[PDB]
Amino acid sequence: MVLSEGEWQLVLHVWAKVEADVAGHGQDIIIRLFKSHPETLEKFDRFKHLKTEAEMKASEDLKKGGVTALTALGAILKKKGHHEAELKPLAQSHATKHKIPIKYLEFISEAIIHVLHSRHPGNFGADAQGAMNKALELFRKDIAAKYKELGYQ
Ligand code: HEM
Repeated sequence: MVLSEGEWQLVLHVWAKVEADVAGHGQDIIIRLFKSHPETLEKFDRFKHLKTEAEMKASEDLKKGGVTALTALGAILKKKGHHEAELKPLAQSHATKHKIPIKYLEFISEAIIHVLHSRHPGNFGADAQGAMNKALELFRKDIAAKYKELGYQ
């Protein structure tokens, strides 16, 4: 699969709004992930004790981790598919150190789409959401191929 430039521009135009406040978007996305799929919280040894959304919102560590994760995703998206170099360390850590199944990358993709749909109707109409889904699908397809090369799943 290959995105068109027009599709990449829809992706980047909503990402530009994420970047007004990546920390707040990261909190919403990670909290949505943990609420929709609580099993995913068990993968975060630093956070797995948190019991409520209030505790999650107050966690400086969770906020910082959301900034780190979304910034890495943003760098991937800005490569517009030419992301081999960026996927290498991310695939290795997520396959081998953190043990994140592809299914959980699907869950976080769903959380990203949900939060962008809620926060950014001006830049996340149907065409823009379709483009973001395509970009995240490409990300997951390429990282899954790397997982397999690395010996995981
Ligand atoms: C868009 C998808 C994702 C991106 C771009 C991303 C990015 C990152 C980055 C950059 C780091 C720090 C460097 C590293 O260890 O690789 C990290 C750490 C981590 N990620 Fe992800 N991640 C994603 C999805 C997930 C998911 C779905 C989970 C679990 C369900 C997860 C679990 C973790 C954990 C446990 C750490 C270590 C956190 C810590 O040290 O406290 N990641 N991630």
